[PDB]
Amino acid sequence: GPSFWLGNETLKVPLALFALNRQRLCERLRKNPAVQAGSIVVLQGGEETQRYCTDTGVLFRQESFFHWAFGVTEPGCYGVIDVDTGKSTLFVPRLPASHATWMGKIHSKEHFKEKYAVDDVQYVDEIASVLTSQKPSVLLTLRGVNTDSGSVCREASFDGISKFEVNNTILHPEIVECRVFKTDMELEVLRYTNKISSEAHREVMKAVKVGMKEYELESLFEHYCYSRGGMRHSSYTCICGSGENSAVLHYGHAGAPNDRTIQNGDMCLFDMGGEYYCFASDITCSFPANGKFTADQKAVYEAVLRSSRAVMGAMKPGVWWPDMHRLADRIHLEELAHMGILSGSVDAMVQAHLGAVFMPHGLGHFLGIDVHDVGGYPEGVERIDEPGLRSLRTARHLQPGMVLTVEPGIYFIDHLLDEALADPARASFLNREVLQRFRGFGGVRIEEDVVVTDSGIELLTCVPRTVEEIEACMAGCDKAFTP
Amino acid sequence: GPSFWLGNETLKVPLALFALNRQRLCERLRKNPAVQAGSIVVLQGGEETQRYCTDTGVLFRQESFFHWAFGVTEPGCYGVIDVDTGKSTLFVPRLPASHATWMGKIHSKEHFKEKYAVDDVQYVDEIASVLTSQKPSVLLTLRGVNTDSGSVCREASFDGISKFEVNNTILHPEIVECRVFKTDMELEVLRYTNKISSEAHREVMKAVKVGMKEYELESLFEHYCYSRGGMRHSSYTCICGSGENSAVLHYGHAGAPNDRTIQNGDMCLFDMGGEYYCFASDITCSFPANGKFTADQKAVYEAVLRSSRAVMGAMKPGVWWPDMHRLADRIHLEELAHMGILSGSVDAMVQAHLGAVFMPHGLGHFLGIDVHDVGGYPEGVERIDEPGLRSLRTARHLQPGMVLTVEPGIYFIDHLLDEALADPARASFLNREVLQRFRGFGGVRIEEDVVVTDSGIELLTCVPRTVEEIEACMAGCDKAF
Ligand SMILES: [Mn+2]
Ligand SMILES: [Mn+2]
Ligand SMILES: [Mn+2]
Ligand SMILES: [Mn+2]
Ligand SMILES: [O-]
Ligand SMILES: [O-]
Repeated sequence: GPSFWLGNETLKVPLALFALNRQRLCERLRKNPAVQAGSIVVLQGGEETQRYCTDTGVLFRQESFFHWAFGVTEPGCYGVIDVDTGKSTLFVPRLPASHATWMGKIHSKEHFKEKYAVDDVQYVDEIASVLTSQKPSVLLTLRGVNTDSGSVCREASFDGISKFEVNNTILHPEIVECRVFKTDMELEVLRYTNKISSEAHREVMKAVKVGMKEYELESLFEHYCYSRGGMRHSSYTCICGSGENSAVLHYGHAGAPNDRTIQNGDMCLFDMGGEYYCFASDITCSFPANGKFTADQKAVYEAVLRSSRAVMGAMKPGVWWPDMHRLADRIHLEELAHMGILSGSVDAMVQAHLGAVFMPHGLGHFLGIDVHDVGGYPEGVERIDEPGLRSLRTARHLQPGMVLTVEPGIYFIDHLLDEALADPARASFLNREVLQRFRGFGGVRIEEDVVVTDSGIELLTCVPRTVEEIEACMAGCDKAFTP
Repeated sequence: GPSFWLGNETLKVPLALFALNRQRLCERLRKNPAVQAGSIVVLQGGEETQRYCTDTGVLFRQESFFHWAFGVTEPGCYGVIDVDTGKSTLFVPRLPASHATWMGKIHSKEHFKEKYAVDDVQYVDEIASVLTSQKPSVLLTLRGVNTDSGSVCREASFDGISKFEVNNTILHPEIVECRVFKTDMELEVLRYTNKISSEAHREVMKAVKVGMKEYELESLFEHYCYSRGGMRHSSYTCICGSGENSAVLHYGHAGAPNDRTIQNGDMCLFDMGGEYYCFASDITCSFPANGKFTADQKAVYEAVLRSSRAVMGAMKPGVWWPDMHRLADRIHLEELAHMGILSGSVDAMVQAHLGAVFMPHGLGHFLGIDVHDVGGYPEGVERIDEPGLRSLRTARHLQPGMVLTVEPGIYFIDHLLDEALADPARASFLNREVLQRFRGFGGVRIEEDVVVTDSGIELLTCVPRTVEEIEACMAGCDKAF
């Protein structure tokens, strides 16, 4: 069958991937006792947009549920799936013949049918007539709450939909649950996004020089990903934090736009991940700007390496994700004490939630078509109201097919350190004579993407991770070199 | 005073640029007989957005009118200007101290006052209180129709605005008219965007190899512009059309995403322009993929080079832009006749609008903070309902300080050719046996950015243009042009 492909060394993605997703969704809905015979799933794709009131077009990137089901790259479409038969119909815009003046060949409906390997293609303005003739019982539309943004998913609507019975509650938890569990075909794409983003991270580590602006490395990363990987988009805005900016967790946005000059002795924390055909990657590499870890940098870095590897070694089906977050906290506290930054009982430190001073964010999150992927908090799974844990994007138990980031870090964040020093319950654990040395250190984060297997994990990411590996990479060693 | 800068070799842009724009706006409003004493201009900045229902952030780019007036890069702001005094107040979000963890330093109001060189800074949650204390007659807000998109400008709103008298008709035509005329400080930025984008086009011409994907050159272009120019955004989505795609005017978008392999013998038409601090550039270069023009390619290319230069040379204050569009049409028809694609009287061809078969788009447009900049069709300036001319984005007469693209092209577009061949009034001019050779040729566009001066134009773009320059550039020969 047909494949999406951007040529050269880029990945061929079979359109069968999306057919399988549609099949799996139907299979799930068929098992759902509340789904009526003759129901049809109705999804509305994204539409073209412009900047504010201008005619400056914004590059169109498909809505994630619609992409998951159909893989369609064009704006202005709808898509329906008959639950009982699995039959798929794509609705595409009707462009007047005169648009050929501007657009070139206007593609036929047969073109799209062949391209996307759907059962039928119709024009969008005919959706009411086509659905009327199929005599559906119920239209199942998409409405629900994203638990990371708090936004409500956009439910499909078309002129005449009021003539139909519409249910907008059943679909969302079901299609979310399908997205949580990745197919073999989806895993091939996520291996690829990790391959290209890993290569790009290595190129960035090889190219970094003291004196460069952070954004020069953002640019280089995105150029590698697009020119060598066919990744027109990033999965999220690149975070290129140097020096103290490596302690700024959302760094790189318009208000702090990767515009610092990298200095000798800085740590760099670069969190970047290309997107291929709407599939994410999310990788963070931490390393010394000048290519040589100081003793203090080695100690902080290796503490995060220890927690990274301990969590990866413990992950398997049945593990409760919050227990992994707490494992990373404990290890960080142990290692910060072995460094002289902290003193006292680590058991007592954990009871005081001291780990959250150094890692205020969650250990990791589902990843898929969105970088913060759907389904972390389905009904009945509760957020934990404790420092650090409250920032976790899922409190689920791990199961085969889930894809997660594993991203412990340690940061030296003044207002959190100062709060701790002001708090009699935490202040005694902090040794200021050593801690003072780490004010302005920034932070270290080591972020891997992994798949939960039947018995453990598969690591998707492939970047240098030991101090020796990183120093070798920055010294321009071939990848096929083993410190 | 302070300046915007991304370090290295990037341009320092004085915040005084925006202060001058505010002054100029007030001066126009003060002359407007409908403007009441004690009016306050109220603009609302852009807000942070995410992809659909996700928490995936979209990189924030400021709304163009707000940028023009204030130069502010942060989301969630408002800005007001007292018309009678010119006093400026920026309203910034009040962030809880707890935010220092994620988005970085919680800058004070004083930090922003110094950064933007405004007269006062307040928090957004205080805007109604602050404006109430100023006892305005009326709030002047932004509402109007963009004549390229057809969209209505988003008028400012805030909690409590209903307690004020608001006028949403006066401002838009006045701030649009200010934007049409670029200040010397604005021109320095547009010289820079054209410098960097010109350099990036040159690197692309040096790098193109048969067998590459179109998007490889888009990537290189944007990488040059960001890493060397500090241009995080492009002014519009890059058009990297090769072969028959160079005849596709709307190419490079999501539905046709620069995904063709460049083949030996193809023409390339690359329309790309970096954006710096929300100021545009818009440049198109056309050239053979393999670095050597064939005779047919040379003939089509030099025809557009001739119209490009004829239009630039004729532009001066008082020239009617539609006349420049028809000048290019006439030159194209002359050259296509010399080539043998056409036969007969060029006067009769013009009368039959045959030029629009080969150039269906407008000759060029205003450029500024938006690539298709505002103010092409103010009240009293009408669109001309003829082929080609109806696509013009302005029918104004030129005046010093206007910035325009000059972008004639010749394309071989099957829909338009077939229509012409069915029409006895146009078919007689077309030599089918010669035209057949050019089916699938693609197209050529040469796009320069220029400023109207007191006596002529200033050319901002600096890329290789003659056949000799282009071939030398692509062969990897040393030096400029
Ligand atoms: Mn990340
Ligand atoms: Mn992450
Ligand atoms: Mn252009
Ligand atoms: Mn243009
Ligand atoms: O992350
Ligand atoms: O253009």
